[PDB]
Amino acid sequence: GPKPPYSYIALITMAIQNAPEKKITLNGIYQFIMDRFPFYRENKQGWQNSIRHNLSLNECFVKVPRDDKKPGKGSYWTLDPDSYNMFENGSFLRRRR
DNA sequence: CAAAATGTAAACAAGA
DNA sequence: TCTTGTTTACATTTTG
Ligand SMILES: [Mg+2]
Repeated sequence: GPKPPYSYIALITMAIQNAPEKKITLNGIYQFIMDRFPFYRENKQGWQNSIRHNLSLNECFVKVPRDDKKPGKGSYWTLDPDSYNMFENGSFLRRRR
């Protein structure tokens, strides 16, 4: 199908906010996106590289260490408290300020 | 308009 | 070899 209107910053924010403890692994972001929007089930090589790119580049996505090496691999990704509500509505179509 | 934000691709590295 | 994470580069879009 066609690509949804949501940006990569918006997609990552959805996954973090959806997590019960508001922290999510990189693979959990993949599964959240693909489960929510079937378009990203195809051609995983491209948009996942963009996902990683946005996690490191943007200050809003801060990586924090993990408890033990049991749940998956890598570290948890969380939202910088300043940019938690960086989107206006909760429809995630554009940022505020 | 200029600058910032964003999308996309890719070189690169540490580690299991 | 694969996964994760960082970084530079460039074109297009959005914002101020
Ligand atoms: Mg970051």
